[PDB]
Amino acid sequence: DADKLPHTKVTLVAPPQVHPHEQATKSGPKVVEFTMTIEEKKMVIDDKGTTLQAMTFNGSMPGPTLVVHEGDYVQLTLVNPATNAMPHNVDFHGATGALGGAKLTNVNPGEQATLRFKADRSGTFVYHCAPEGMVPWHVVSGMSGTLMVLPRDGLKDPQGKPLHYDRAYTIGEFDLYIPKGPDGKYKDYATLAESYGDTVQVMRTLTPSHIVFNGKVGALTGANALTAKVGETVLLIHSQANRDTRPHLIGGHGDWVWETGKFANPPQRDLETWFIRGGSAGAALYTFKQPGVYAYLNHNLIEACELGAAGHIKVEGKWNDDLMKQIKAPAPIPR
Amino acid sequence: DADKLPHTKVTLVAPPQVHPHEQATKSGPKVVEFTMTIEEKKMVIDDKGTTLQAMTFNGSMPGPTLVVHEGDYVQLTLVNPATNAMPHNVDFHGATGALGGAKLTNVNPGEQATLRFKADRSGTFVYHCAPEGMVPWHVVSGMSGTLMVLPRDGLKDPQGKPLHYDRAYTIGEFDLYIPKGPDGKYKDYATLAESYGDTVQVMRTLTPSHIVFNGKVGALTGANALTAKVGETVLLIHSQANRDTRPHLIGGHGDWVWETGKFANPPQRDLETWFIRGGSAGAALYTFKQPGVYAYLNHNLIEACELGAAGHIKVEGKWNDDLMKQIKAPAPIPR
Amino acid sequence: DADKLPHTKVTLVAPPQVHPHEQATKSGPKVVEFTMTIEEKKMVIDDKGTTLQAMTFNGSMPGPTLVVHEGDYVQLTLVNPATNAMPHNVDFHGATGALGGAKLTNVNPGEQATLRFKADRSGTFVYHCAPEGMVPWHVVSGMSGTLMVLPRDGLKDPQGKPLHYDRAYTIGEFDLYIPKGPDGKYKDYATLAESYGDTVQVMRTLTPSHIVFNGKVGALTGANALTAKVGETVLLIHSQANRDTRPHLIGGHGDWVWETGKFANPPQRDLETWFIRGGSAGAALYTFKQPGVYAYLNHNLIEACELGAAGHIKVEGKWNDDLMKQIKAPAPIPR
Ligand SMILES: [Cu+2]
Ligand SMILES: [Cu+2]
Ligand SMILES: [Cu+2]
Ligand SMILES: [Cu+2]
Ligand SMILES: [Cu+2]
Ligand SMILES: [Cu+2]
Ligand SMILES: [Zn+2]
Ligand SMILES: [Zn+2]
Ligand SMILES: [Zn+2]
Ligand SMILES: [Zn+2]
Ligand SMILES: [Zn+2]
Ligand SMILES: [Zn+2]
Ligand SMILES: [Zn+2]
Ligand SMILES: [Zn+2]
Ligand SMILES: [Zn+2]
Ligand SMILES: [Zn+2]
Ligand SMILES: [Zn+2]
Ligand SMILES: [Zn+2]
Repeated sequence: DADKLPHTKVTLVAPPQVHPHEQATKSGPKVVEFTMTIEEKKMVIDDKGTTLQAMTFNGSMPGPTLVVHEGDYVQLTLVNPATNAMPHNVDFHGATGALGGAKLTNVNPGEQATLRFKADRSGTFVYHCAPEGMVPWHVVSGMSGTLMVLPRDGLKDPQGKPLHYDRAYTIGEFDLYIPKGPDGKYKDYATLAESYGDTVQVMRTLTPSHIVFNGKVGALTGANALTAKVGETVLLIHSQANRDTRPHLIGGHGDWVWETGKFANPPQRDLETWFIRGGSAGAALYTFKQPGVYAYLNHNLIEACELGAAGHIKVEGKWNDDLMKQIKAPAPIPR
Repeated sequence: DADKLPHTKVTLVAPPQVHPHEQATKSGPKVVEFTMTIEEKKMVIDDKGTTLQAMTFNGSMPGPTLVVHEGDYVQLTLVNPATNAMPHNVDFHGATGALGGAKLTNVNPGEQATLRFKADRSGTFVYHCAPEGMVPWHVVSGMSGTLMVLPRDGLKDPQGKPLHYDRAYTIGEFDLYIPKGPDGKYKDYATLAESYGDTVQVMRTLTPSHIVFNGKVGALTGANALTAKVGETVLLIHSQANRDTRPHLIGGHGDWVWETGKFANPPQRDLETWFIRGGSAGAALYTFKQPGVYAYLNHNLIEACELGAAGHIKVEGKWNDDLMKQIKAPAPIPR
Repeated sequence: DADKLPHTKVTLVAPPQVHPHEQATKSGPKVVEFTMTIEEKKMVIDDKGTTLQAMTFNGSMPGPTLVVHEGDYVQLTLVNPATNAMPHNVDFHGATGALGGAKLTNVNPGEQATLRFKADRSGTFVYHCAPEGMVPWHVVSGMSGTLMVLPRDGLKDPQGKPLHYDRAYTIGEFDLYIPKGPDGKYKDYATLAESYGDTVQVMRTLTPSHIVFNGKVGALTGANALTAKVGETVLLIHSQANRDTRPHLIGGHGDWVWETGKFANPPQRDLETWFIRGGSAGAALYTFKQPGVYAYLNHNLIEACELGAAGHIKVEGKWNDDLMKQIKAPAPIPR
């Protein structure tokens, strides 16, 4: 009975970071309390000034990652401020019943509600908005994120030996469907409501206009590139609430990967490219062995390089000539 | 030698049901005898009166599920009545040789034939029509179903412990390619033959017009919704003979899933969303813990909600507040 | 330290064959030396005279398969002759650092370079060209192949028992994006450079014009069909550097399959259809039990039968009536 347990309150942080948390823990079950506030807003999604009439949990695409341990209870307060135009809700794939919670969290502008569910299954799980009659529209306009339910004794390899990460990043991949006018330029809308009909027509073609990580082309590059060091193990959580994607780390590997994202299954090792099913989140570990700027991307290279699904990881430390060496630099073909 | 064994005759039932059968069995191998009759017919596939010039095994999309045990022999009589216009055949992925049987079962209108093969591999396997030169056309017009070959001692979990289901349902997902005229409305054809050329042109775009479960938008909803009870374990067999799909149960999980559909491999647990490769059938178990109406759908939500790939499961029993509770119903944001 | 070890030199062969090599080996680590030469050339890709302005390693699509053992070092000399127009490089997914080697192998026409890396992970891995700013273009015009890193003691099943193949074939699948003119016919270009802009526009639609095995429609059919005998085990290596595919052997199975292509993971058994993620190579074993001509194909049957992704395997030996028998040949439905 959950009414007996202690409560904790967690303060969420914005992607790509994930809020501090323990992996293996001595602590017993708790009710973990979270709050998120919906923000509808217009966002610029590319380097030519294209806009999206977006919908977000807590102002970001994706929404923040919530982290609990298996056996915990998640207690979410969801707030839809009066500054918004649309009703919203939440479906947690990690939850059991009532369409993931959607049936109990229908909130019109100016309202709020509070849901509890048992996080009884370990893994990374998508959450998303699911208003009746307009589910795909809210999802593809940005209303999704990840719940990570860690096993109480931390992650394990196929032989039951312990695994860990020194640092975690969360990547949400968003297939966008931005309409164009008769002139061939993307339309800019005044309100969310006025984008709907043209957007549905684009959706039905199944061809995204843009595919972005974390809300925009180049979100995870330059000053916003991800960071690590030789010797550090990173966990890359990758969510795609609507469409398949195939994550790859260029110059690296997936050392241990749960592509279906469920920690009670053995992970696979040495992956070049893994597969996130639309409607799921997965997770990969990698320990950096070389310094440099890596790219992390969807390995449909058109989706990555033309449509936007790629970021950078900047890695510090010493080059290792045993792993890789330039034996002869580019030079003329001998006469 | 198969000529020594006893024979049985099975009476098929229409999807979503599956014919009665045992899981683990004391009985030894048999020759299991089936018969199916091809019906070409025009079908209405959506709520605005769109028609498909369809082709079916036994009058349904999908065709009926055939269930045997590993080591059995499947003996199929395939009948193509003179009321049909086209030649047809059958390729069983569960079989070995002669292109799955297609080379031995070429039947013109007014003909019939009988094939035997050993069901020597456990799993769910697609069967489909495969006439030389027009294979994709017969498949996407509806000529596919599932053979389920159960291990002789029933299903097992990764540690070799027994698994079972209390009730089985079969779902065939069909990507349809219905042409449109110059006015933008879908074409209605007088005969099967006259649909061919326009349909090929749509196929080559790789963009379905509709994606449906069991032959039509909403086939598995309302009076035709699937049913279960809290405490009951259901097996969901999902076939897709031509295109990938990503099954999800909203408010539930895949407790044990063979996404590649082959029972001698360990299943994965706790899945939110699984993946059926085009050209395969997979199978998932789930034990219901909450009552309510669930949706089972392809989690490309555009394919589900716009194009038709979704059904309902109505579940009876008692709500469980430990799994999920509404702590505060939707109410105004406190002043 | 790699500078201590003996060197070997391997002579590559053209696909679908793979250069002679041992599976399990008594021999210790070596530096294995390879060389490949880039050839840009116009190729005819279908039976109506459509051309592609192609780019290749060693004149073939795919490039040749390189085979080493885990612990070896791969030493590649990459040559870009002055007869070519574009700069090129190589990214080995099997390697660690410097974007797979791409940063160290930038070679303009008339230049060459030599790279070394440790093949420290077992599996089949894609390699491809990756020039900065035009990565998808070089890949989809044909610049990819497979590195196979065999475990030092050969392949193993899930229980650690030995597996082997008697013969290996390499299949590269290429999604092509050939532009059309206002008349609806495919464009024929005079140079590689002049194809670029129109090709990018087609790429962005995500809809290939053709999908071919080994550079053309029907490459692996007729005189070029693959061959085997009843009793022989074949390994089918399948690479797709940009787009997903779903290999199937019609009339056969995947007996043992590493669909993610990494040999330190247990393989799955009895597959009808497996899944190669874009950006990866996978590998399947099958032991032939029936003679005949088999088709090996991408089981999106539109992609196979309309767009070109299918080949043939011609198999010699004796029919087995226990596996499959025609009980009654096609005959009139009894009066
Ligand atoms: Cu919403
Ligand atoms: Cu969902
Ligand atoms: Cu047919
Ligand atoms: Cu098939
Ligand atoms: Cu190149
Ligand atoms: Cu790559
Ligand atoms: Zn309490
Ligand atoms: Zn560490
Ligand atoms: Zn890129
Ligand atoms: Zn970049
Ligand atoms: Zn008999
Ligand atoms: Zn039961
Ligand atoms: Zn829906
Ligand atoms: Zn519904
Ligand atoms: Zn040396
Ligand atoms: Zn052998
Ligand atoms: Zn074909
Ligand atoms: Zn053929």
